[PDB]
Amino acid sequence: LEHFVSILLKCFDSPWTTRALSET
Amino acid sequence: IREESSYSDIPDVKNDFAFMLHLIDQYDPLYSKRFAVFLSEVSENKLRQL
Amino acid sequence: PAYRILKPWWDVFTDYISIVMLMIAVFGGTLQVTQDKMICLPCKWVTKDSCNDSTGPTGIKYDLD
Amino acid sequence: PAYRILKPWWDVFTDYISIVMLMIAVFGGTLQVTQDKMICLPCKWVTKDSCNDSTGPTGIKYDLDRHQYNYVDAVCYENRLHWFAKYFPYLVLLHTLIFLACSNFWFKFPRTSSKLEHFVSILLKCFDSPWTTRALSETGVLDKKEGEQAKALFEKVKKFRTHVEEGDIVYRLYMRQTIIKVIKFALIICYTVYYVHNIKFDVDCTVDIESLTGYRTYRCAHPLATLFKILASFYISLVIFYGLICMYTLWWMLRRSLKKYSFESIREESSYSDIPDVKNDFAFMLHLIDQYDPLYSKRFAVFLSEVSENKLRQLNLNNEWTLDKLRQRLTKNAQDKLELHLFMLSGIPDTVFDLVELEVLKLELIPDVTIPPSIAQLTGLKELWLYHTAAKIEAPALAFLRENLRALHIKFTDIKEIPLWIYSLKTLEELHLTGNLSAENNRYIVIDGLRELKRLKVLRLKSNLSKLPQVVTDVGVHLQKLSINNEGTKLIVLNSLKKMVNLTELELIRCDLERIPHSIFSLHNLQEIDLKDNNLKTIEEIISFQHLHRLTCLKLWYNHIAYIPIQIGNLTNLERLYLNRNKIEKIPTQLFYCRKLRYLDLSHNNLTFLPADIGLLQNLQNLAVTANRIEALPPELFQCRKLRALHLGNNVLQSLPSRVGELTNLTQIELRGNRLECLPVELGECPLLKRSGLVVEEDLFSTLPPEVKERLWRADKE
Amino acid sequence: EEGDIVYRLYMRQTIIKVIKFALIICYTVYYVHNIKFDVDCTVDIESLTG
Repeated sequence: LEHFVSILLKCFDSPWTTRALSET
Repeated sequence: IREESSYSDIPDVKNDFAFMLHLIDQYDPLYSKRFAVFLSEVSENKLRQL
Repeated sequence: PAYRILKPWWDVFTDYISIVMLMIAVFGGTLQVTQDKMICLPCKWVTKDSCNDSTGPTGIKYDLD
Repeated sequence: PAYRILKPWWDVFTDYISIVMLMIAVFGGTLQVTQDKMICLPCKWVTKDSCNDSTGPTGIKYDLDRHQYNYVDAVCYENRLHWFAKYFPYLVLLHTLIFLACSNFWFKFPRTSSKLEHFVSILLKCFDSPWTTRALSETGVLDKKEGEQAKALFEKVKKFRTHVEEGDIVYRLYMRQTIIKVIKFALIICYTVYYVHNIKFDVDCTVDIESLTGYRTYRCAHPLATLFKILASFYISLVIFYGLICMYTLWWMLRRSLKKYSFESIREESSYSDIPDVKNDFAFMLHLIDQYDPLYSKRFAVFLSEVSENKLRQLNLNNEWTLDKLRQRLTKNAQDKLELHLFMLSGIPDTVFDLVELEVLKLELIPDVTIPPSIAQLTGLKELWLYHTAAKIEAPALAFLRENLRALHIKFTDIKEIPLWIYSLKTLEELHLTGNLSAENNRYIVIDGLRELKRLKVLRLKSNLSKLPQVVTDVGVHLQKLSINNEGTKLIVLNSLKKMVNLTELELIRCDLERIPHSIFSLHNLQEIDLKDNNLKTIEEIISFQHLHRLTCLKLWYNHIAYIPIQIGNLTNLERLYLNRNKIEKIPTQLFYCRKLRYLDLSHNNLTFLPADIGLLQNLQNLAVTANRIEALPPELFQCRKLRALHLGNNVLQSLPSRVGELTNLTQIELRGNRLECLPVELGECPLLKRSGLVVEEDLFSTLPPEVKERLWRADKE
Repeated sequence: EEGDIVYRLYMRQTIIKVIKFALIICYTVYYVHNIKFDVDCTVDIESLTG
């Protein structure tokens, strides 16, 4: 669980995501 | 999400990693959406190109 | 801290209900401990292991310590 | 963490009042627990189930044991004493708990908690941004990092707005919460006030146990009644105060109608009008933050405006393009002029204007442009091209351009893309307009102001014009070249063209004229004429061109001309004659009185042979007769000693004469597209020819001597 | 520059403290002497004790 949530928060906090979502 | 955002090449999830996603969905779907991007191989290909 | 995300709403309600239950538990417990009384008296006339229930009035004397 | 900002003042009062209520609740509870006494005695003489109330005095003797008093105490306490006096503090405690639950529910409920924490996180990281205080301060040069921070922040705000706009869950729950608090208030006031008077110090109780004691009635006393009475009064007072606060909150919320945030005050004050109003579930938050502190609303509002975003785009654009990168992107064009071509950007980078060598600027499909003063740095600017780009400008840059510009090109859809200031210019030498110059019932209003452009030497118009404008012929005092490409729309000339005495070159292109007008003969300075696409079949009128002594170039391609009139021999000053792509059947010999001709193009006509009189062009240098069916060349062709190029490819030549050896200055020759088997060796006799210049099929080329090919190899690299 | 709220509240606060001070001094000193060790009380219950 702690490993999972660590992955999840660092994915949400990642900078590439907002670009990847903005491209649509 | 794969129909909406047009990242079709993500398989369905198997046991013990789906359940976690259901829970996070019950809390907030947004984290599921933000997490779903990395599963796609198109993401890896595009980042390689970039 | 971070495990807030895991808990769904129903787990939260269960938690607070458990707190309330524990509260009343502790209260009843200490209340029992601090006074633990029962008050008994005898019954002079008996009918089938029960009370017959049969110049001003006067108090009754049982002659007990 | 920092949810203090969310809570309004009334919420604060509710919180602390709840703490006080809980305090008195706990106190009354522990007091009840730690002593729980009532003191009973019997009553000897009874009258109507009550006491008759009828040598020193003496004490009364009841003959009871100490424990029996406790028994009767418990009995009269259980039965006849009233329940409210027993269970007051417990009830109060319960009520306080359920108040607090209603208070903190919408924080602890996750579906809304996520939206709230996400919202406040965005708000605090927006408030802490530096560009916000700059943008508000405005009412230079910036870091690459913070620019990207701001851009990412904008898009975050946008997706967040899109995400919150639909929900409308928080408002509903807060509504339900307030309503619950109010109805519960009313209920507790009701029964509390109804039952409070029942508390009493003294109580008479008749319990009906004779066997155990032998007494009927009892009189009893309850010491704590007074204290609970005052606590209850104090309690209901606090509760009243609480409920009045809640009622005020309710009235405010239902009156104000918060689903739409009006927002008008800041946009009127700070003059940022292009912000829409807000819809449900994102307006409510702003109302709350307004109740806390109006400043955060203003600090947050800036990102909603698109003007702020456009300005930020301009700033990143000025930040990004470095000078060294632009220098390598520049181009030196065909006229040895340094040019830059840009298209489809958000504006003009300010770094452009430090490229001091620039001479031509081109702007294509860029919206809302304003020319900055730094354009005064481009001391060598000569041309500006504005393709579908309206441009504002202020006086300093305007004056610089008035004094330092030679040409202006405009491509436009309609008047809105025409800068009004162009007619206040004074040094312009060329104007080029692409688009319809007219509007309904307003013909040529767009160009009425041309009269102020007193130095224009060339005007070209491609505007689908029905007539020649009066203003053109009015400006014809100094104009030297006028060119109209009408794309087959019929042009009306009507006697105005005769004023243009200074005209030296005229092109009336694709005007469906069908006959050369006679006004042209008064234009005694004409040097060149082009009559593209006028369906010309006979050109006899050229006889009166004999008075145009500098006429050197006549361009009559793609017409239906059947023959060349004989009077061409009187045009002795001709240097260029193009009659290609026509229906010409023969060549008059009189053409060869034009002994100063250099260029003659008769390709794509119906010529079978070349007359011997071609030997008379003593000044001929280049010649194309391409794509006719000429079988062989006359010998007299080689009397033209000055030939340098002969384009004869894609004909049906069967042999190439040896006398090609005599063409000393030949560097380019077409023989391709023939059914030749070999080539004549005498092609090697041409000194200035190179392998790249001998334009022929490779298999035919191979037939030449190896020595020639070696000399061609030497010739190339030398 | 426009507000002038803090001064008003601090003013009202001080005034409330002072008037409340005066009131408590008043009734406290007026009633303090009434506390005593010994008391005589006539309650009028003959029936219960005589």
